[PDB]
Amino acid sequence: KLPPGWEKRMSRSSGRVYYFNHITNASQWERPSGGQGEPARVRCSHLLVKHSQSRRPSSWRQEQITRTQEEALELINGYIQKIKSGEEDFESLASQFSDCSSAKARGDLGAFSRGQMQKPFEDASFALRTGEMSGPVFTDSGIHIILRTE
Repeated sequence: KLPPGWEKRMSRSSGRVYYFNHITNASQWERPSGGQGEPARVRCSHLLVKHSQSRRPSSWRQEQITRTQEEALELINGYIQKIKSGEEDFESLASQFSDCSSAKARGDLGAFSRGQMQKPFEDASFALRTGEMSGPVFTDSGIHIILRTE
């Protein structure tokens, strides 16, 4: 019925229905749809929040990342909320706050194929449709939000 990764769910806090993608971790109120497989290549932008357990706990933003994984997740969740509200833009936030050097390109990683990025990042990227944003994506590098642009 629904596209790859998507399932209908209900919140435990409130008895309210939503849709959740267990590959991208995206959540949304809208039904995600009203032999195709996945694309062979995608182009994505991303915002990385590193933490003390990142493979390399440093970035252009601070030579020493000291925040906990839980604190990085709180930041990621806050950025997602600001983007969904319309108060901030994805690329703008990536340029200012991403811990990946890709911030210099406003978060653009360019086009890539499978086998080239860290596995959870790749899985989420190839499960997004064009224009869609992931939820928090956990990798050895830290926690990402991903926006598929092509």
